[PDB]
Order: sequence, then C-alpha cells, then structure tokens
Amino acid sequence: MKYQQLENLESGWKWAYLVKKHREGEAITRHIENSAAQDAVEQLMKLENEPVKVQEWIDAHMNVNLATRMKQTIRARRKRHFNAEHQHTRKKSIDLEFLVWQRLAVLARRRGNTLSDTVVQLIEDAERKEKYASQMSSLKQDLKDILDK
Amino acid sequence: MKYQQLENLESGWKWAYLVKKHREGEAITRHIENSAAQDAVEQLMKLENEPVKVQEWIDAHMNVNLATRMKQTIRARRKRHFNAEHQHTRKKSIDLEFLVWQRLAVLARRRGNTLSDTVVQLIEDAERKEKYASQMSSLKQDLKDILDK
Amino acid sequence: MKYQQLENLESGWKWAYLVKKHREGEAITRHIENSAAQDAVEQLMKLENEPVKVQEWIDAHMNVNLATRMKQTIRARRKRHFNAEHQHTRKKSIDLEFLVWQRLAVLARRRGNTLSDTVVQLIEDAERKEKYASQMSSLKQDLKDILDK
Amino acid sequence: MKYQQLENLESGWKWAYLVKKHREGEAITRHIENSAAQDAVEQLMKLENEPVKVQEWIDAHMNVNLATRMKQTIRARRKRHFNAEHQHTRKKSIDLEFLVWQRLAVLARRRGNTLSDTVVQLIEDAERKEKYASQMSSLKQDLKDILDK
DNA sequence: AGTTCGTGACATTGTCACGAACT
DNA sequence: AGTTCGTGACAATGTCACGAACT
DNA sequence: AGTTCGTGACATTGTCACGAACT
DNA sequence: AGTTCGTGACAATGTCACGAACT
Repeated sequence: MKYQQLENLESGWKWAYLVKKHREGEAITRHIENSAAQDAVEQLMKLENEPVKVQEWIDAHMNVNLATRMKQTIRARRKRHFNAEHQHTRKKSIDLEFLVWQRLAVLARRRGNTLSDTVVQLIEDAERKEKYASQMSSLKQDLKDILDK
Repeated sequence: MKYQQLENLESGWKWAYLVKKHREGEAITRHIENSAAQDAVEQLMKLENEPVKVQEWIDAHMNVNLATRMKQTIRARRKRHFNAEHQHTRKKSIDLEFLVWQRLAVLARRRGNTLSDTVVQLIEDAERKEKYASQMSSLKQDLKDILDK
Repeated sequence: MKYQQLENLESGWKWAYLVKKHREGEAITRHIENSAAQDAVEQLMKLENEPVKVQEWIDAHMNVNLATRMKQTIRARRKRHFNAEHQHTRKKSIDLEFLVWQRLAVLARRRGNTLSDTVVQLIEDAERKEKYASQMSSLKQDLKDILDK
Repeated sequence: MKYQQLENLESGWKWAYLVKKHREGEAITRHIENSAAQDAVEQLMKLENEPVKVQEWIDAHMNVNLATRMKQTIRARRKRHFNAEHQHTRKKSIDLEFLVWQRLAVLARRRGNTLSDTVVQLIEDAERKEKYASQMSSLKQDLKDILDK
C-alpha cells in the first residue's frame, strides 16, 4: 500500500457510498427476501458514525456484486484524497472536441505514452519549430556558396 | 438559440433533478416553514409524467437559488443531448497531470484560443518541425548521393 | 601578287611542264592537223633556255585546254618555291589511315577550321586533360566536406 | 609475305617504269658503252606485253642502282594496289604546316607510336578532357537545382 | 650474311574548289 | 562580272630506312 | 437592465482494464 | 494462481463565468 489507509475516514466513505447506491435504487444487500435485507438496510442507516460497525455490516449484509466496485471506488478516492495535498500530484479534468481528442489519442498510442506526456512532447517539439526552420534556410544558403565558389 | 426545446423531455429532466436534489437533502422549496415546504415536496412527488403541472410547481413552490442553478444544468443537459447524435459535436473527457495542464493552459490563455484549438495548433506546429528535420535529412542524403556518383 | 614572279625562273618551269606533258602523251598544241602542231612541238624543244621565246610559243601554239591547268601548276610551284625558304612557311606531307583521317576531317569540318589548326587544338586540349581530371576529384572532395560539416 | 604477286601485272609495271625512267633521261642499262646500252634500250621497247621476256631483260640488261630502287617502287605499287580494295586499308594524304607537323612528330616519337595512332590518342584524350568540363558543369547544375527546391 | 617484303614517313608534282583582291 | 592569286586538301608515284622472316 | 442560451472549463465520482507487487 | 493496489482514460452530471442576442 503506497497511500496510508485510514480506517476512520474510509469507513465513512464506504458508508456514504452504500447509502448513495440505495437512494439511487440498487441492491446494497446480499439478501433476496425483502425482509432480512429491508432490515439490514435500516440498521446500516444508523452506522453513520460508527466505523468499526460499518465494516461488520458489509461483511454480513452487502451484495457480493458491489464488493469489487466499491473496492474500486474507495481505492480511487483514497488516491485522490492524498494527491490533493500537492498540486504536482493532482490531476486536472478537461473536455476536448471529439476530433481533437482523436488526433491526440492516436498520437499518444502510436508513441506508446500517456496523454499528458504526449502533450508535453507536443509543447516542446512545437516550440523548437522556429529554431528548426531557420536551421533549414541557413543550411540551404551556406551550401549555395560552396557551389559558386 | 440553437437546439430545440422539447417541453415533454425537458420537463421530466427538471423533475428528476428536483426529486434528486431533495433526496440528497437540499431546499427544493422556498418556504422556511417545514409545514408549507413539506406540503409542496409531497405534490412534486406525484407530478411524475405531468409536465403541464411540473412547471406549475416551479413557478409556485421552487427555492430561488436552486432555480438559477437548475437553469444552467438544463441548458447543459440539452446541448449534450443533441451533441451526442454526431461524433464531431461530442466531447471527450480526459485528465491531465496538473503541471501538464498548466503548461497547456498557459499557451491557450496567451493565444486566446481554447484548449482544443491549442492542442490542434501544437499538433500541426510539431508536424511542421518534424518535416524540417526530415527535409534537412533528405537534402544531406540527396546531395551526398550525387557526388558519390 | 604576294610572291614575286621571276620571269626567268617560271618560264623554265612552264617549259619543263610543257615538255613533261608531251612525253606523257598529251596535246600541248592547239593545232589539230598533225603538221603545224608536230612542228610547233619540235620548235618548242629548242626554247629550253630562252624564256622570252617560251612565252611567245605558248601564245601561238599551246592548247587552250592546258591554259588553266598550267596556271595552277605554276601558281602552286611559285608558292612552294618561296615557302621553302623558311621552315615555318613550309608544309609537311604525311599519310594517315583512312579511318584516322576520317575522324580528324570530321572534327575539323565541324569546328570550322583547318586540319593543322585542329591538330593544334587537339594537342593543346589533350595535354590539359590531366589538369582537368584532378580538377574534378578535388572539386568532388571539397563538396563532401561541406555536407558532413 | 602478305599480298599475292601477279606476275602478269607486276611485269607491265616493271616495264612502264623502265620506259618511263628512260624517257626521263636515266641509265636504264648497265653498259657504259652507248653501243650496248642503246642496243638494249631498243629491245626493251618491244617487250610491251611479253612478261616472259621483260624479266629476261632485267636479268640481262638492268643498271645496278635502278634495280634496288625499282624493287621498293614495286612493293609499294603492290601494297597500294590491294589496299585500294577496302577503305579501312587505304591511306589519306594530307599536308600539315611545318610547325604543326613538328609538334605532332614530337609526341609520336616520344610515345613510340605512329602518326595515325597518335592522332587517334589525341582525339580520345581530348574527348576525355571535354567530358570532364561537362561532368563538372553537370554537377554544379545538378546540386544547384536541388537546393533551389 | 644477304635479300625479300611490308610498311610508315615524307618529298614532288599536279589539280581542284574556294574565296579575297583587282580590274 | 571576269580574272588573277594564294591557298587547303588530297591523289599518285617514288624513295628511304626499319624490322622481321625467308634464302 | 435583466434574462436566456450556448459554451468552455473544470470538479466530483464512479468504473474498467492493465500490470506491478505480494501472498 | 489469486488478490490487492495504484493508475490512466474516460463518462456522466453539475456549476460557474462569459458573451452575444432576446425580452
């Protein structure tokens, strides 16, 4: 584990997640009978501030089908929680026009690197384009002198 | 004005947005009293597919603040609704690393262009600088070949 | 007249020429009857050392058909007589193989000049061929340096 | 031995040469006495087309000196006789100015070659030097063209 | 040894065709 | 226009000097 | 003036697919 | 082999701030 896993903080996240899924209309419970599940949900609503308890609840009453998905969601939020501390470890979200993203994705795939890294290469290559043009004509002139001389 | 406003569709959107905000714990109503407020919330729960009525609610029972926000939320849901019918009108979400996004942003603001228009120029300016190292490598090869013969 | 015409000397030439034609079997006489001509010839044989007389003889008895030819032969011998004084005004006679003369004639015609002059140009061009080869490689090297540099 | 000796032909040649030399005032015979000498001259005048006899005369009545000279004269008339049957075996007579012939002779003696073989080398060595000013003018044009583009 | 033969290099002589110069 | 001249390019014939093979 | 609409720019949150690391 | 983690690439939804036209 690269990031530290704070039991207190994540249990709260898992709680909010399980609660959010419910008001969204999903099966947080593993129980099929609407009685044992209907209750498991009611109890869970109490665990709001009891971390240790939330972990237990999950073990007995949560739908096995949410197990991996939640592991993803919480895993990702953990990362994001700590990357938020310094700006160089943060990510920025932007939208690009379809066609523009397409040209950029193709580039990156072909070069074999990340979208970000590709953008950095583009910025550095595109900046030296001027120092390269003048490098062509300067080279093209010096040669024309080697001939008539 | 560009896209068309389908009253029927755009009304259910406005509804789904109210029931959602309320189930999330926000002041849908503009009545400080929990009496009049709760009174409205119940009605708005049966206006499911009665668009004719849904609007009546907004006009009569809606929180000032939420109104302005719902307005921008809908124009966005609209535009995206119609933009999703053709690829060259769709948008792609990506995430860049902070520092990489900053360098891209600096360029864009500098030139007054959008992030997509800036990626597009960088890609063309870089393809140009690349065609310069090529033509310089082609000339050294074309000339060098004739003298061997 | 560029060369001086010595009456004494040329009359002797004309005499020898007229005598040579006869022993060669020709009509030195203009006379068709073998009597007036047969005699004119006999007289001419006496003029051996009398120049002034030879001129007269020619006027009365020589075949009009030898008139131009002798003018050529004597004209040419005069030139040759004086060109023999200095070696730079002399001509030298040589034989060339058919094919060789042919290549040389073509050259001279095309350039528009004398066989001699053509031979001089050939000798001077063919001598500078070495200074021209080394002028090609030296030029071919200096250029290969302008490239890798 | 190369050419064939046509006794019939080569005999009349020997005859025409004797009657000629005698009509020119030379000692055809080898008899100091004008008696025996003139005796022979008369016989040799009827051997016109009797080759069988013509030779008998040479063996019996011919001036020593003239014999040796007639020998070289005939070998020449022979070789030319047969060389005139095909162009690439014929010879062309030209005249060069003295000084021009001298420069040509110097070269030939130097290289041990004949005058024709020397004209042939000069023509090839000059065509070579010319192909050098050409290739040097072609390269300056080929290179110069690529840099304009 | 001495001589034949072929051959390259000229010398002589004659012509022709061309164009400049003079009449 | 017609003629005289000088001239370049050959041809035709004769010699000579070599040099390699034939006697 | 005040408000609608379209729009570019992000922030949040959730997922998936991938591969390194550990068990 | 099975699982846990960090991670890059998106989607989907909501806001905000502009700016140009509609009221």
